[PDB]
Amino acid sequence: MPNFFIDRPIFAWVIAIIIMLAGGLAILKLPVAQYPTIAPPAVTISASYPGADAKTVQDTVTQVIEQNMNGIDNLMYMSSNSDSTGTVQITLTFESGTDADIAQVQVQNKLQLAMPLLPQEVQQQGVSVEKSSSSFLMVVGVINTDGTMTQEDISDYVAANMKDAISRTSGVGDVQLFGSQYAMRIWMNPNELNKFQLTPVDVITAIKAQNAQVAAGQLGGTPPVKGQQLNASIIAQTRLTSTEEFGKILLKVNQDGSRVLLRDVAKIELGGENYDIIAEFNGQPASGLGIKLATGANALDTAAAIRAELAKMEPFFPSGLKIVYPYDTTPFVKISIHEVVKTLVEAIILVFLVMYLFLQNFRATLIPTIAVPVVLLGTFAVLAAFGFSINTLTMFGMVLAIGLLVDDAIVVVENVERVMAEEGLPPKEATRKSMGQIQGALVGIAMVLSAVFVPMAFFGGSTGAIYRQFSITIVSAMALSVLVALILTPALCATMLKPIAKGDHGEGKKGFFGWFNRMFEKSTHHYTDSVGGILRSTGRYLVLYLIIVVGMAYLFVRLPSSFLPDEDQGVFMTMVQLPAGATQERTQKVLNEVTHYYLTKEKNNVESVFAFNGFGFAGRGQNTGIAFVSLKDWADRPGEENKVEAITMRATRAFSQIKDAMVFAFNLPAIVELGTATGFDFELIDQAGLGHEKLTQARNQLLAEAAKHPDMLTSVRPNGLEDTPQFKIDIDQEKAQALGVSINDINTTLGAAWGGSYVNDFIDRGRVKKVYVMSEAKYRMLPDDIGDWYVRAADGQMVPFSAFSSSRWEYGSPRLERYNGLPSMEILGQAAPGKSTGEAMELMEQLASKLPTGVGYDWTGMSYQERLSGNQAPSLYAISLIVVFLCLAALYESWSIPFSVMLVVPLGVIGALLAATFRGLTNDVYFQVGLLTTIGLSAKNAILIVEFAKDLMDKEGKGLIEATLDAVRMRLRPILMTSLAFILGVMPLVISTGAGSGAQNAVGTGVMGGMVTATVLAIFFVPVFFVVVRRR
Amino acid sequence: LGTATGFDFELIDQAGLGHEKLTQARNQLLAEAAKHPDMLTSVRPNGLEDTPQFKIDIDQEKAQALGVSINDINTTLGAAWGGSYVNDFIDRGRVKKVYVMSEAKYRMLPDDIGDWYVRAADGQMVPFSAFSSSRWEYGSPRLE
Amino acid sequence: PGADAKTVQDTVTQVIEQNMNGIDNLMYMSSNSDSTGTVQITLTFESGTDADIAQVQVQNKLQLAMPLLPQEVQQQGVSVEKSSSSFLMVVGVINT
Amino acid sequence: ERLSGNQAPSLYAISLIVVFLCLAALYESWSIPFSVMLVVPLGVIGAL
Repeated sequence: MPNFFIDRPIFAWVIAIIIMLAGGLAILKLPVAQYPTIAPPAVTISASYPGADAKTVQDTVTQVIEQNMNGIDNLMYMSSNSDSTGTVQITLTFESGTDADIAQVQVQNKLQLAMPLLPQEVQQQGVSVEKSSSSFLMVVGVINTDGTMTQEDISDYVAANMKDAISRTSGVGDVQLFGSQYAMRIWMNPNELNKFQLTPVDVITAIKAQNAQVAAGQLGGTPPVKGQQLNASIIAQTRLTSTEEFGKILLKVNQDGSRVLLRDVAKIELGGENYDIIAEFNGQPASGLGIKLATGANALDTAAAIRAELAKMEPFFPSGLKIVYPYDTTPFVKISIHEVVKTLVEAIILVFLVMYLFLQNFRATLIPTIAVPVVLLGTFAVLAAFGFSINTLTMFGMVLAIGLLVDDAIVVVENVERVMAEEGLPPKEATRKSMGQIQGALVGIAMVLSAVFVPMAFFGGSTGAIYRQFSITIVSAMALSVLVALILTPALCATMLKPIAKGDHGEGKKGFFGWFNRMFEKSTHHYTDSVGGILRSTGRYLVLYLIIVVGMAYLFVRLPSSFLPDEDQGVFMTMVQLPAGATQERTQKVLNEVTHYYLTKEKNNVESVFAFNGFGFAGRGQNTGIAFVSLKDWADRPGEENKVEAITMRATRAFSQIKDAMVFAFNLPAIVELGTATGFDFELIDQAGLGHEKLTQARNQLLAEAAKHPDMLTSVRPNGLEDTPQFKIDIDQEKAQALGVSINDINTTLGAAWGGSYVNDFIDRGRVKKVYVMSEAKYRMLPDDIGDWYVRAADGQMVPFSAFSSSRWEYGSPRLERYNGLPSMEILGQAAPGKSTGEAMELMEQLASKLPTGVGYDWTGMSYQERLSGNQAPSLYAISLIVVFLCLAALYESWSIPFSVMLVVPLGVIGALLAATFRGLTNDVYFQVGLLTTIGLSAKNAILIVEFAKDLMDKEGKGLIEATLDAVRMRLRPILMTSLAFILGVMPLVISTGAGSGAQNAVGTGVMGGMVTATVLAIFFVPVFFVVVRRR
Repeated sequence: LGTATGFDFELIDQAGLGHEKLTQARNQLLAEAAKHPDMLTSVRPNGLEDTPQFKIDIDQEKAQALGVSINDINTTLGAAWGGSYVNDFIDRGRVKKVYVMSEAKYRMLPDDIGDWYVRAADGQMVPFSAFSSSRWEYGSPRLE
Repeated sequence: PGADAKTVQDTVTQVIEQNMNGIDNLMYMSSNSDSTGTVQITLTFESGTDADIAQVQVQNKLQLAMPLLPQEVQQQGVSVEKSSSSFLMVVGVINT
Repeated sequence: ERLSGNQAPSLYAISLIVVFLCLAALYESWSIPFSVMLVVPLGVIGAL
């Protein structure tokens, strides 16, 4: 093939232009995103029961739904929680690669077999079923700068004049609002209600009667009498539309003839669906949205498009309204885009300076300046053909292939330039001999480099998806690289290079260009003499190779293995956890303090604080909170003390003075949609009918026995909440019957007043919203306000709860959890420093086996991936060893000559571990994938050294040490040009600081140090291996 | 696809403006478009125009005073003049619906409302005139 | 049965519409509420969208409102068909 | 149409460029293609 295109230089230019057309076409239209879909796909059912205790939500919604979640494909596990805000969240998680669409449908179908069995109050609130494994594209906030709009008002406006437009933008798939649209709110007053002998039942009945949309038919409708001229609709009651209309609802006519109006017993006012979340932005009332990225959509397109949408609307907002953007991925996506290209461009210049230093002409330097572009651009068309996206993982999978894409251009031009200066052939025929010496080896270089990266695309779980991103990007660029080294680069070597005379080693040049050729010719002389002097006692230099193998193995087992490094993303979280019982008002104080501190002590780094008094991550509740700190650009936050980690430490430390509470800051894990990070994830399970209490006691035993082994387990803790005092009102059924009081009237008097009640709908500026009845806070705050409420008996008398009820305080759960349909408590922790997570697990399991009879366990989340993915690495890379072995035996037609190539692996890796352990890095995914590219070039250099030394024996009749010392001479200059352009091209990634430094340093330090050793040592060890093997 | 040629415009109430106002605003555009016949021909709406409607308003205070249920009133009216599906029956061994409606004779003119009575709690028959009142108004036969 | 255009919109259409979000490849949604008591809501999608997957997602979101629709409407059947096809033939039936 | 008006000048532009590269591929020349590429109007004019 190379010869076909040497003589057709335009046909090969046509093909390389089309690879660039198909690959440039592939960049414009392909989805950009920070990552792809790594998390196993989950479906969440969510349901609300206004006014319900955690037990009620579980015993009338959760369990019902759960008991119907079977007969579903690829279901890994199901966890659910039932809190005391009346909310139920059931997450069903599935096998990796399950169809997110098919899973949602099957769930929905089984859910809907229980909908008829759910309470009506729950049905009316909406039992939603979304796809939960995605994560936030951006976050809009909305403030009013005149300060004339409750969060209620702003939320309504956002609900009525923003939310849909954004959710109809091209590429959006989910939008969540930080509030509700307005709700007509009747705030009952019990003093009045008793005055006129009325309960909240009368109110609710009036509202449903006087706020109604009645269908009344038509005058002159089908079927018609003959001779009819009029056809008109009959119109009757229409839903009320104003607080004024609502207040004018007639509840009762007095005996004298006076009217009892709704406004006579309650306070009508537009308000919210619920008041559980106060969301302040820099301590101002706010609303906003939590947008999400659609499956396979261009983050850049969508994100920009919204910003232009909001922009389109800003003229028309009410006075004061201001849109804010306290989070966006778009900057960090443009950053990573900018960072990878500004590393591939400096790699074309660093190969320009490297090529020009040895080959000393600009004609040769234009072939790798042209060759890498093609393989880069055209890998995108091969990734598009396989449905991959432009993501940090695929983008850094292309800077990690530089060593292999650049060697594929150096080995073609250097061998052409070498055959011309040693034999004296013209450019057109020296390329034919140069490319005959590396035709079958390059096809063998690719079949081997397949069997190295491809077994990693078969890894399982979330990890196996991360690996499937590099594995296909690299293999794609490399299969396109080896094809570019057989179509375009020999056509280029044959028409752009000028002749060199036989023997001219540039030793007759003056200036700086004379000195280097005379110092390198002797440097070639001194090296080939070393290899000789090394050959003398190869039995000595095989004993030193075993020190590299125990030094690596010793280094492999002491280097800690992480997942993916934490970046500074301009944003981070602080959690506020007041204790059990703490009113919203208290939690606000602490929250206002968190915002204050961030707006003074860190004014230079802090851009904004989005304070959410209502929900944390332990749960929702009046005692929890989350503050969202958005930092200024990384440009205005220079240094270490002005980057997230530093700021969080300062924070955690500064807040420890807070006495009546728990305030912690921390940083967002890299993959937000997985959290993971490290540690383990334990579930304690009531596998008999034991009970909440007993499961708690049993959870206690484990928590105490775990705190007595701090050597292995640190931070062993629960994730759920602790029992809280509750007020129980017990109805004496016999006393109620005796007085003529309905249990249903009693029950709704109580829950309507203290819990709230959705009654029906109304029209508010021509949109349908809900109407709710609740007591005005005055009479629903203390256990003694129950004496203010009365319930009307059949004889028509008003009766106080004290006449049929009694009360007492008790304890109960504010958050009942269930794991795979059984009661559970989820325990979180981490391995004490030094030990591995896996052995920490075995301790937990041992500890748990001791816990009382009935109490099972299991592992979820992370701990379920690893327990399902630990045996993969030794058996998949075993297959890798075997297939590359069969690829090398295929290239050298020998079951033994492969081994000489197969013995180069440690030489790079040892240096990679070294460079890693020195700097303070970890065995993370960027390390392991950088190892497979470091091994890929150190063995491709061994393939061309063993091919050049076995070709000298096979078709020229040279001896053993002759062919070895002759081949290592030919293959010296290319190994040096490659590894110099690759250590210097990777250098700015090793000294990389600021935005994106986790991913740059994790590839940089592992590739720079593993390339120092895969070139300095290999050159001395790959001739030894070829001799010890060829002689054995 | 229909398509053929021309254009397809949607005028949208992007505040809580109202049916009427959106209509007026639609009118302005339709008139200003008929003053440029050089560019735009046949500029027109696709929906329908407001039609007179008969509104029966129930005096809740008068109904309560007489002991007449709003639900009884409401279904007396809609069952009679609108129709009502009640339940199913078997017709030659297949299940079909059962509907109740007034015979056209008494559901054709606004004056046939005086023929309909609603029974109060005391057990008396009460005409709509004793708790209702009516008037003609305009409304949309097709809200888009 | 028996409803004025306003009633059909304020008790059926808007309810259903307010639940038609979180759906893939949705181009636009138009709907009409007439005085025959009928409601038609057309959701149109990107070209090449899966006619099966689109129907399912709609149905799923529709059904989160079914509990909030009037009983008179539920009993009549809230159907969800694929509307972009066209007539193969038309049979008529007379008695001579 | 508001979502499909820019397509024709840029898609047939790609068409010009790829056939140009196909003709340069057949005659091994970056200039001999143009002699083939200049026949388009001769038919089209008659079609109009």
